[PDB]
This record gives sequence, structure tokens and C-alpha cells, in this order.
Amino acid sequence: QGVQKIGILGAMREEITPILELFGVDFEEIPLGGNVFHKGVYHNKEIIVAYSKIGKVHSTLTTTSMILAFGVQKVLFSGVAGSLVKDLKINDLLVATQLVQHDVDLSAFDHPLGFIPESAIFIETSGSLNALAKKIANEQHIALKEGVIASGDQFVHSKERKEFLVSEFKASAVEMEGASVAFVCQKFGVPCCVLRSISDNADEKAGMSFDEFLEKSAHTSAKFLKSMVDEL
Amino acid sequence: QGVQKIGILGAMREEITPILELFGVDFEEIPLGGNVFHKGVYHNKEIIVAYSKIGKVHSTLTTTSMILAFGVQKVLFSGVAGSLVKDLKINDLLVATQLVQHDVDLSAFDHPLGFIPESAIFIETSGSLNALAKKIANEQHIALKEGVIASGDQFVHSKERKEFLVSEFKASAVEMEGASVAFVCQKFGVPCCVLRSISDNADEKAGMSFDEFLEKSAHTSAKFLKSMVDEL
Ligand SMILES: C#CCCCSC[C@H]1CN(Cc2c[nH]c3c(N)ncnc23)C[C@@H]1O
Ligand SMILES: C#CCCCSC[C@H]1CN(Cc2c[nH]c3c(N)ncnc23)C[C@@H]1O
Repeated sequence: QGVQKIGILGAMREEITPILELFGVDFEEIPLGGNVFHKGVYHNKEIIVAYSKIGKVHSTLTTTSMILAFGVQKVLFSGVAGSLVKDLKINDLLVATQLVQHDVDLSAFDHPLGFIPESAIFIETSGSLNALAKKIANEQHIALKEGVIASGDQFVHSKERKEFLVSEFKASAVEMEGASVAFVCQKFGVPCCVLRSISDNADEKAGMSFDEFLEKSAHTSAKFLKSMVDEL
Repeated sequence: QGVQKIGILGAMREEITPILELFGVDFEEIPLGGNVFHKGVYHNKEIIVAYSKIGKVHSTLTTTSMILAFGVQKVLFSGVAGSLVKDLKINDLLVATQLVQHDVDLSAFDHPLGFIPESAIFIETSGSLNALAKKIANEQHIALKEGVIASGDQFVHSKERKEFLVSEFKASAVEMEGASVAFVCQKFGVPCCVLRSISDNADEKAGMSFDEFLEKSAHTSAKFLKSMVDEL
């Protein structure tokens, strides 16, 4: 019965800026493994906030550091994502129920795409945290979608790649970190929730949309993440 | 002036089997984060041996665990790889001077392939360890090549992808973990050496070659890694 330690992660500095602002507490900055961890006290909880830097290796490293070096008991991810489905519009929020590494390819050995031996195609997130997210969204009258998020080390900006992610994985959104964060948490037995707000449609205009909406979408996700932390 | 702690990593169980056999000491098995770490004493050094499981996320996690949980001061990687160049034949040994994540693509933002903001295309390994490898190889009359290794989350088995790795990155060999291991070590300031023995030619017949030569090539790499540890 110590103080609860909660890890809060984004991929980009822009994804954690609104998180730090919204919590409004003093943070100690602690450098480790190329990341800066922002350690603060919020209600009866220790919150450790960081951005990993972009992509799967960065996010895997940072999540592992949060767990081993800072002793976090839960990890909440907040950031932006590309939409793969018509009903997920710019600014909409989605919670990932499962995630996949969409760029993994061991098909030379007849493995399905996404699969690595001693693992699985789909990585689950925390049912209790996802239930909390849904409960809060319903009380606040916020549309919150749930579905599969695909993660890879490419920025997706083509109709062809979008359609593959939908056909192969039944994914709803695409990003570059969720699956790796969720994977690390699964390996250590740490509950994980991945929240994303849509910044673009993962098509030919995605780069321009992303630049336009990163701030607003990052804020939308951050505000929702704070509302979850308020109930922990 | 404690005992030197050396991390020894492979990707697959088959890559560490000969390592454990060759060191010939008693190991304590310690489970953590979905890996099993084999901790032993060899001469005046503590050796921590593990296989990460395949690919970039697995290897990033395991390397981070080795550094944070086991306090390793150096990391030596041993395993097998696909050859991209005519002069690297089955069983030949290569030490990686730089590594790249060949599947990273942020070209939508006009970044070169392999590049992520706040990082670099090429990750360096330890010059002092690579010099040690070359010195030992020369004394033992072992051909040891050096060059760039490309790492990604795909098993490469096509002429077309091989040629891309050579054209884009001037890579000599391909695998799925070196760049991520070397990256983590760079972030923590830990010296890293990546050794690989060729198992296949990364072409249409690579899967069959890999299955045939994994054992022999893994042993070749392991034997050389042991010879390095003998000089540390
Ligand atoms: C800085 C800079 C330019 C490179 C930004 S890469 C895109 C970042 C946003 N994030 C989520 C994302 C939003 N739209 C996406 C898309 N269309 N494809 C992949 N990921 C995303 C992944 C990564 O951290
Ligand atoms: C078990 C099993 C079947 C899947 C094995 S994936 C290949 C493993 C060997 N390793 C190195 C490698 C050897 N030949 C390769 C190739 N042709 N492409 C990518 N990696 C490799 C990467 C990964 O750990």
C-alpha cells in the first residue's frame, strides 16, 4: 500500500506538452536512456510522464525504462493516429482493444503477417482500464470508439497501405508506437491503455493533415487521459 | 572496481545454446519481462546471457532489461545473418561497424529512409570492441569482415529487397535485431559489439538455407564471441 505509480507516455514532445500543462503540478526532470522523465505528485498518485520519440524501438525502450527504473504499476498512452475507417474523423478518440505490429513479415516461413514465434499477432490491452474509459466517455457524452490499432515503423500515406491494414488486421487506426508499448506492458504484467485522437486519414494528404491537427488532437487525447487518471 | 558485468545476447534460443555450452559454467536462470537471463561467473567477470526472441521490439526490450536490471557494462551480440554481398559466404563472420533500421520510412515528411527525428540513420558500435575483434581474428587467422548491417522486422528473401539494402544503405548483411540492440546501448552509453555469421543469402532460397545452417553458423559466431570475452 504505497502511493500508486502511473506511467504516462506519448511518442512526440507535442503529445506530452498538453499532459504536463493539464496536470498543472511541479515535475522533477530525470534523464535516463536518452529520455527525460517528468516525475510529479497528483492526488495520491505519483505520475511519471515522458515522450519516447517516434517509432517502435524508441517506444519499446521508454516503456521498459518506465517499468524497470520508475516502478510504474500502470501505463497510459496518449497521442495521435491516422484513421483507417470512415466513422473515425479528425479529432475523434479511440481506445485500442488490441494492437498489431503491421510491418512484421515472417511469411517466408509460412507465418501470418504480424506474427513472431513466441508471441502473437494481436496484443491485448487492459480490460479494466478500457472499461473505465468507456464509463467516463458515456458519463461525459464523448464519443469514444474502440478497435484494433496497427503500429509500424512507417508513416502511412497511401490508399493501398490503408486498405491492407483493414483487410489483413481489421484495424481502425494506424500509428507507430501503440503495439510496442502494449507489448512491453504485457511482458511485464503491467496494465496498459492506449488512447489516440485522429490527426489525419493516413492517405496521400496525411502529412499536411498531421501538421495541421497534431496540437488539437494531442490535446483532445491528453484531456481524456487526465479524466482517466482522475478516477484511478 | 567491482566485477565486470558483460551482457551476451542472441535473438533465438539456437543462437545462445552454443554460448551456454562453450562457457561451460553454472548459470542461475532468472525470469524477467518474458525473458530468461542466465547469470554466471567466468574468470573475473559476471556474464548475463539471454535470447531476446525475434525482431526489433523483442531485442530492444531485452537489451534495456540487461542494462537496467542486470547492470551490464558491455553488450556483445552473437547470431546469424543473411549475406547481401558476394564475398560474404555461408559461415563467414562479420562485425557490424554501423547499423540501420532498414524498414523505417518517414519519407512523407522528406526524411531519408532509415531516419527518425532525434536519432540518426546509422548507429555506431564500439570502436574499441571492434578493434579487439579484428586483433583476435588476425591472430587466429580467421577471416572477419566488417561492414554495415541492416535490421528490420521482415525476413528478407528476395533479390529486389537485397538490392535495395545495398543501394540505400551500403549494407553487407541483414538481420532483425542488431540495430535495435546497438541503438539501446548507444542511448545508455554502453559499449556494444554485434557479431554475425552468415546463414543464407537473403534470396528466394533463404528460408531453406537458414534452416540448414542456423546451428553451424550460430556456433561459429558463439565461438568467436567467447574468444572476445576471454580478452576482456
Ligand atoms: C516530427 C515529425 C515528422 C514525423 C512524424 S511521424 C508521425 C508520428 C505521429 N504518430 C501517429 C500517426 C498519426 N498519423 C499517422 C499515419 N498516417 N501513419 C503512422 N502514424 C501516424 C506516429 C509518429 O509518432
Ligand atoms: C523460428 C523461426 C523462423 C523465423 C526465423 S526469422 C530469422 C531469424 C534469424 N535472424 C537473422 C537472419 C538470418 N537470415 C536472415 C534474412 N534473410 N533476413 C532477415 N534476418 C535474417 C533474424 C531472426 O532472428
